[PDB]
Amino acid sequence: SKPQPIAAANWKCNGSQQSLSELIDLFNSTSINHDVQCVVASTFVHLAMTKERLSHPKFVIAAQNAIAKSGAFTGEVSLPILKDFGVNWIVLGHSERRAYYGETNEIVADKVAAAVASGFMVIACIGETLQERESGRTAVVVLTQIAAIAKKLKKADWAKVVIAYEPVWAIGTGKVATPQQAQEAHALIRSWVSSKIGADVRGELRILYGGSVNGKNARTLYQQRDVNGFLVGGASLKPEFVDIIKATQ
Amino acid sequence: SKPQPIAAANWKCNGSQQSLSELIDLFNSTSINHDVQCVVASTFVHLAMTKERLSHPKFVIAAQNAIAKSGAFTGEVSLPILKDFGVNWIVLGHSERRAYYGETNEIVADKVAAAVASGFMVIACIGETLQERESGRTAVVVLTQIAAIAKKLKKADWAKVVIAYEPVWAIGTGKVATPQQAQEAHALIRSWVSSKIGADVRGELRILYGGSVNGKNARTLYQQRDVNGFLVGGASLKPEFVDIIKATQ
Repeated sequence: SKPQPIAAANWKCNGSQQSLSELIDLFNSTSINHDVQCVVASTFVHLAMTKERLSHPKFVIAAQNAIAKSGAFTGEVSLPILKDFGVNWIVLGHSERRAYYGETNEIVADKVAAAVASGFMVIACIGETLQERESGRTAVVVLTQIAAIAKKLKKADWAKVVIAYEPVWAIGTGKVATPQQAQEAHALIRSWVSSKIGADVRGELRILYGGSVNGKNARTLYQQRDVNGFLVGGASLKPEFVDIIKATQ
Repeated sequence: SKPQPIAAANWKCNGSQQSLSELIDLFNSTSINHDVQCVVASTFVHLAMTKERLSHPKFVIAAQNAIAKSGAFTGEVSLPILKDFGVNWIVLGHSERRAYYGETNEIVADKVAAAVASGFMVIACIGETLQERESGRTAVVVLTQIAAIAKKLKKADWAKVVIAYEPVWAIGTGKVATPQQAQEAHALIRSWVSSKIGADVRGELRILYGGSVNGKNARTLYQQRDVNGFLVGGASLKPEFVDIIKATQ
């Protein structure tokens, strides 16, 4: 029925050597019996630790970002670096970066294209803000976003890409997002891929939900056709992240 | 006289485990016999490796940037996350940050204020573009920048500040900045500290030169009354860096 689920933990701009250890021991000791890809996206600074600490065979490490070329860009970290370092997963185009870091669709397509081409598994993020949503621009918005990334990939390139649909509109505006709402957004994406690339890609594609996921609503979300996992913010710094993996079958 | 110099290595967004290892080794084995403070600004990802390896008593680790607080900033690293990790030195306001990352005078200033609170040791960056110099906007430009830093500072805080003047008008414009030219700009900044904060601070202040330096030209520059060391780009990856330290005369 569904492709391999992913359980993605987005640690953001948080952490501490002591706290992150604790969790790592917890994750490690978790028992997972089903086919699931677990991913821990940590700050660049903590990659080393998580890298040589995560014992769990169901878990890989991710970078929350990068640039495509090494060079003169003080403060930044590129793919070549990451690649040498031993990280083959990366999250790009997250709403937080889109919002405060200059990240345009044109910029996200380039990062993505760069990453894939250099070998990386990518969790390319997309989603519409409350503004776009209320003004009836959800379909124009997501299709544009996913169109832009597509414009750079070849059909074969899809094997390296995952999509995380973020309900920006419902991310800290005081709104809720129902599973029927998630589903529609996912369904859009699925559709477009199916229609513009091939049903063969579409059926293999993973579309993650990047909204507000906790231990309770994890399953009700997963229970929906086009929800192939999650990209978790808050509950990923917490033990309930384990519940989140369990909820993916 | 002059205060304690700083020979600082901004590796920017570059390196592999190998090369960094070798470089560091050379650094580890270099007998620096004078009073200088050597600094190593590596990428976030290499902070770990550098931390573990840099044995030299005269060397200190530094990060190329950060944001003030922790939280929802996908892809970003915060003053707390660095502190925890052991990093107490920071380069803030770098030219390439100002140009391609929308870090304004206010941003830079804020970060600066932040890091100083957190008990960091900051090397804050200022400089005019070629456009600006060309139109004789040097003084307005360089002073506006330093002024923005000062507004947020307490007289005491100055003890943690290190000023780095980057002749951006010289960087990759087919321009050569002469010791004479450097000194004028360093002398200007000193003028402003001395006026504004007090002669005592001015006299203690360490104003670095962040233009294109190397084994040859380093000598001459440091000779200038108001240049208290260097913020090196390219050669900070090479064995010339050694030479540059020793140009600290």
